[PDB]
Amino acid sequence: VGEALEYVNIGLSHFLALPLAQRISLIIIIPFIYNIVWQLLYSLRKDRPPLVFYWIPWVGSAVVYGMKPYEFFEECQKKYGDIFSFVLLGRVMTVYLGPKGHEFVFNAKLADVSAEAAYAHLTTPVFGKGVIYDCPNSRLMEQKKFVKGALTKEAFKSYVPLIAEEVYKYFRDSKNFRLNERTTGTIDVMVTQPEMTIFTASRSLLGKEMRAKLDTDFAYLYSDLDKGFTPINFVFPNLPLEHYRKRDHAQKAISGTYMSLIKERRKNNDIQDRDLIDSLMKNSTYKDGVKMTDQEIANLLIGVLMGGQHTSAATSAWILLHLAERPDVQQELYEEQMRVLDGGKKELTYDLLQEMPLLNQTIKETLRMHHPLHSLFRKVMKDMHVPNTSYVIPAGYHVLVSPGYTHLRDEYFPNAHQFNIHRWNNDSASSYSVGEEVDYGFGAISKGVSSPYLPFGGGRHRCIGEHFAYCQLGVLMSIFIRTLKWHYPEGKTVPPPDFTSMVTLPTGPAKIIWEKRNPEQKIGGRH
Ligand SMILES: CC[C@@H]([C@H](C)O)n1ncn(-c2ccc(N3CCN(c4ccc(OC[C@@H]5CO[C@@](Cn6cncn6)(c6ccc(F)cc6F)C5)cc4)CC3)cc2)c1=O
Ligand code: HEM
Ligand SMILES: CCCCCCCCCCCCO[C@@H]1O[C@H](CO)[C@@H](O[C@H]2O[C@H](CO)[C@@H](O)[C@H](O)[C@H]2O)[C@H](O)[C@H]1O
Repeated sequence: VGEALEYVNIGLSHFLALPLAQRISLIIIIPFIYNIVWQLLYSLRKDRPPLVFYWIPWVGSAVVYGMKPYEFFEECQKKYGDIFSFVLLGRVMTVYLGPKGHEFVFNAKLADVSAEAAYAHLTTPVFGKGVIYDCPNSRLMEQKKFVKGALTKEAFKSYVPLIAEEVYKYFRDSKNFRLNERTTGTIDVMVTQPEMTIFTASRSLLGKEMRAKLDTDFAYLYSDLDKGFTPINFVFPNLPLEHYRKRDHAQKAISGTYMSLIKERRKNNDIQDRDLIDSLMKNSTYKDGVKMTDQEIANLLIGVLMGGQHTSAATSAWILLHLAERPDVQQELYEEQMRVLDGGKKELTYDLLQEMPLLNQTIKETLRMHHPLHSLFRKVMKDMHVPNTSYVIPAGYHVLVSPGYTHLRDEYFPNAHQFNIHRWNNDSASSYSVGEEVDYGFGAISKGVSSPYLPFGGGRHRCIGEHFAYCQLGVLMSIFIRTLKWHYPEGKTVPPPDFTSMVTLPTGPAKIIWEKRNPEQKIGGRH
């Protein structure tokens, strides 16, 4: 026995004396073996969801999850049911699929899970300090209340002619169109739609000055910041490379530009109700009396604009891509436009937009088939018991909810991979609570989150951009439809999504051919 412990020490001594070829080998062999041995032992636990088996330690199932997460989820669901875990670049992700998973994650108690712990490294290096996920949840709650204050029906009534003007200016001036000189052409929708999205969102949310900045070489800083918004930040939020230096420079340069305008407005008492900058200047005091700083206001503007940027641009790209092979839908949308707008002799308004159910259904169905965020995360902060099961999700795990997966299940949407706006006949609203409501600090929202359709999430982290997105996408598509027909180049079809980008944007290049419905039509104004 004691003789055995001497040979332990002797063996530790011969271990250290191995050739570095074998020391390195054992430094790879041993973690690999322990990994398999640990999973086998882990698979015995009754109080843990099944864990997806994986060969490479730390890396885990990262590759297949990034490649095709919904296909990854469907196979895991067939072997294990609706709750299962997998490891992901160092973390254990516990997936809860379906409406009860929406309920488990979106309505989790604030003490149990943390969104800022999952997201802060993704967003803080892009947006700046102090806001969104670089702050306590109750600060986020009031930030959402401040922003929502500029997102009112009356705000939407004035945004509509502004967004319309921007769309027409883009048809007139952009290289991709020039409708006054060309009656047909080919565009890449991942080129045109990010540009149309930033032009229209700038003009309406940021205001006339910040929109004017985009006609200068200042627009290059927006490109730099936009490039810093990448899921690489989940792993490498700060690397001493040039990518990160352009991003950081841009955040300072852009937030400096907003602080410049904010300070000029306050210095001149020029604070109105024009844009979200005005609104946050008048309404950014937290409930404990602390005011947001001009730096925090500008970082919140960056965040709101940048999140809205990627979700909205991806969605209008998909709308265009689904309609390019559906000339029947384009025709039906065109007729609705002629009826609602008296043949075009009525100007588009926010209220008339609400009388365009097929247009809004087309947005709604695109968001069904293309949730821009396939996976939403929380870090588990206290152990969580999974109701009706033996499972306990321990602190340090992550929970993963995926309403976009349920969007594509035939159980809840018959023929789920068919694009059919008519599945929403009589139900064209962007969403609506099926019953009771609750207020986390930014307005009463649906208490239950068991709806199989959840493009905007639910609970305390629920989107507040839904009506701005519909207003923006609504004006934009109304004008596209009334102005152009479009179709695919020959043999091309809807592309598959890129599930490794920030949003589930289409795999490019994704080109459509447009044509003027009225070749002789000319867009006025000066260029
Ligand atoms: C390593 C080998 C490699 C090979 C090649 O496979 N590989 N292997 C694996 N993968 C891989 C695997 C998975 C992924 N990602 C999964 C995670 N996704 C993701 C994206 C965004 C997320 O957003 C978090 C918040 C929520 O709200 C937002 C956004 N927002 C809401 N409304 C408007 N904006 C928000 C809110 C408020 C604001 F004010 C602002 C905001 F922005 C931000 C959360 C999750 C990205 C894709 C990527 C790659 C690989 O590439
Ligand atoms: C197609 C358009 C959009 C979709 C599908 C969408 C989706 C979502 C989802 C699913 C969440 C919840 C994330 C989570 O629970 O982890 C969210 C949150 C949020 N979104 Fe959007 N969004 C869209 C557009 C916008 C726009 C246009 C804005 C701003 C103008 C915006 C601002 C926000 C904010 C401020 C939050 C709250 C983040 C939090 O509380 O953690 N979104 N959105
Ligand atoms: C006897 C018949 C007489 C008929 C009288 C008719 C009165 C009509 C009154 C219209 C009310 C709209 O008036 C005003 O609209 C603006 C929108 O630009 C709103 O402004 C709102 O959106 C803007 C733009 O994001 C934000 O900067 C602002 O913080 C927000 O509150 C005002 O909060 C609202 O007060």
